[PDB]
Amino acid sequence: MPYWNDLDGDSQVLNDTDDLVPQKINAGQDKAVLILRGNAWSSHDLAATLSGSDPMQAIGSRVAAYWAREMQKIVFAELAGVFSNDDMKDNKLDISGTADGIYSAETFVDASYKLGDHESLLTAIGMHSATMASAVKQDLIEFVKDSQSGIRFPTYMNKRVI
Amino acid sequence: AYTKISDVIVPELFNPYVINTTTQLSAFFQSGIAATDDELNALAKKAGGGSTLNMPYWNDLDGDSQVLNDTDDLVPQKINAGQDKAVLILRGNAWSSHDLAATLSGSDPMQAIGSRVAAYWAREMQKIVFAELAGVFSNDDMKDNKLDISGTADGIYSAETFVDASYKLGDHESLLTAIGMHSATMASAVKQDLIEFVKDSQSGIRFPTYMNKRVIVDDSMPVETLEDGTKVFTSYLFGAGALGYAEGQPEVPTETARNALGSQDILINRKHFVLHPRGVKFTENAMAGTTPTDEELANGANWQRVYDPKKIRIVQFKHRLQA
Amino acid sequence: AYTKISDVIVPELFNPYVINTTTQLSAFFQSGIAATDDELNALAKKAGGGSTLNMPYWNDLDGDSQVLNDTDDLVPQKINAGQDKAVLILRGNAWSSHDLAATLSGSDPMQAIGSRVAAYWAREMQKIVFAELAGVFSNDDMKDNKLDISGTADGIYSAETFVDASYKLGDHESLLTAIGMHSATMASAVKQDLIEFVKDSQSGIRFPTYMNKRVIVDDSMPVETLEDGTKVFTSYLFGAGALGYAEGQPEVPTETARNALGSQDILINRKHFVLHPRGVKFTENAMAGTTPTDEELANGANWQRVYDPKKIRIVQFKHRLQA
Repeated sequence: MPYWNDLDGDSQVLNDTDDLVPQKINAGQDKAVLILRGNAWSSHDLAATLSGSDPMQAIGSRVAAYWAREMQKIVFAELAGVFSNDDMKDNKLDISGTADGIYSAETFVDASYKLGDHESLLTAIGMHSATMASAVKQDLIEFVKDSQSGIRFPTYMNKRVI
Repeated sequence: AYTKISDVIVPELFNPYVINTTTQLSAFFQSGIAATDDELNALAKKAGGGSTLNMPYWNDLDGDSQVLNDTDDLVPQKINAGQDKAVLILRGNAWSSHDLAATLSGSDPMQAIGSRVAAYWAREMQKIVFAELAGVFSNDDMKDNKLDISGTADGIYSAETFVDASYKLGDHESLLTAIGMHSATMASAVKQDLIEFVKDSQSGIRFPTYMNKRVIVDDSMPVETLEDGTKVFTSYLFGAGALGYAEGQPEVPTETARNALGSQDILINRKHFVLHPRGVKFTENAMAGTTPTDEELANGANWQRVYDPKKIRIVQFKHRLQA
Repeated sequence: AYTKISDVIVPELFNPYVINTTTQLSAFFQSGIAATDDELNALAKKAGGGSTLNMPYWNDLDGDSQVLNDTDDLVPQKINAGQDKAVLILRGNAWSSHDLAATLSGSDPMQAIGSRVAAYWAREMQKIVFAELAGVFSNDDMKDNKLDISGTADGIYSAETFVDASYKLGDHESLLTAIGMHSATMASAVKQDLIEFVKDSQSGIRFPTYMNKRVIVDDSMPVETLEDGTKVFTSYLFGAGALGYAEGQPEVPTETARNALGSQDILINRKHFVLHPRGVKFTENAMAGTTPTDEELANGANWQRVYDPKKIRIVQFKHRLQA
């Protein structure tokens, strides 16, 4: 992968009676892997002419939307791979299990600030329906109807929600 | 590889660009100075190199009136004189890269590596001055009028103690502007108070505000620890207008050179600058050197101030973080 | 002092000349192929490198023949499984001079310095080879069926035992091309058999020949000794046709620098290549690095392979010299 950055290990005092030395740069050690998939499906035949229509057309015009749910099907699995079983990522997961805390108004703040200096590097919030129900009972989720015309892209705190 | 403005090293067309972008991008700013007194110029540029000068001042006449009464006479009175100092510091570092990587990512030379190094020093000052206050202004009886703490496990940092600290300058108010803030605090702030997102730049969003102030999110802060997991934070508050600095010039601001027997090529920067609060005077005691000063021993001990009380202007309060 | 296509370093007109002259001069050749796959070019020339990409094997034969008929299917041409890897190596050196003028550097700097380089830098190639090839058979079981001995107290190395080795290539006989050797053997040869200096080109000179083959001679081959003061020789036999190699290039194949306080100037070459048997995959086990490896480590251990028996193609036999 083509990674880049600059900063390292600073700084140093300029004086005679010394030499500076350099400091090494993190290289492109980021690594990924190609994946490939596919499948196929047949028809019947005499069933086609005997049924009063053609299965081949309907199936063939439904092929496109099939691959979406595949793509999602990979991605969810994979992220669920990164964060599991690794103490090396642990700073990015926050477990409220053990039966207290509801997701309102606080633990949300914990999430959005768990990146200490950098805030507002986040935009959209993934959500399950029943949750945002429990939100709209209590929470302030506010409806900005802006795109003309659409209803509606909800928002919590300078974010988007999906 | 390419035109290689730095790798074929055009020293012009480059160094001014880097310095200026370094100035604007980093903030702070402002808050602190832009274009301090030429005093720091005469300290920075050649000729008459450092280390630092000493500049004097005349405090104002003062005293009671006298009973004006005949069959007696008056007696005259006098003026005094006083001292002030600054310091001068030098910095530099290298870069170990292989031109393969540097212009690998870099490619088009102009914006890339320049923008980077700019962003670099931008953080460097933010480290150095913020370290400069650290020990000094906190350790003395001499500033204590500017330090109050709610610490020792009753205090909340909200909505009151903030005010009182902000009035620790009794007569002089509304000269204060920026609030230095470590993250976890302002987390506790958004958790409670009204801290109000204000959009100035049209259209851009936005610098946060508390009360007619500009809060500043800053990564590197002091922090300490006691036993029992209890924590203590600092979070300076000044927005004084200002500190001061002037850039000055070295010789050879940009140098490009390579090594035959191994395979490398490296960069260097090595800039001068002069920065110090005015503010307390600087002295020389029980330190190594010289010059420049240091980092550690450029903080740990031994500063001495004379004005005193007002127009410093900085105040600190160590507070515990909200439950 | 001179035209100095190297000292004022014109990168054109030189490096290609070097590489070509290198290919013509040193041999082998053949034996080993020239111009291997360019996937190796992807190995040296970016991208795709890293640890060494795999080379396919190619021939038309499947089970010839099959019965032309009716009422019977033919069944297709199938590719048996396989996989392999390799190494990729990076070498170079420097050279010294002095300012007291050992010069000249005649009317042809090009061919002079270029060829005088080509000699050396071509010559190390075969040393790297035999060094490496000493590793497969060193002590390993999985090649055992490709080693043979008539040795231990009776063998003459003439006219028969060689025919045994000629069986040892499993499927393919009369694919032999070249014969590894050490001198004392071919001395005994000159005493016995018809080994015949044969002018190849008319008139161009010339390869010593056993039977329509090009014999190769070098002083470094394994020579060990039992008790009873008698000697054992190795003398590999391959003539596979072939091994393979391809180049790629670093950046700056030619560089010129000087020293200041001392009085000197220096040259360097540093080119890379990929060469090995195919043959065995190359794995990292108990082997330092990385990468490339070594001479020693290129000996010690850790070569494991998949074919098995055929298209190797190399055979060794240890035997007593004529007595």
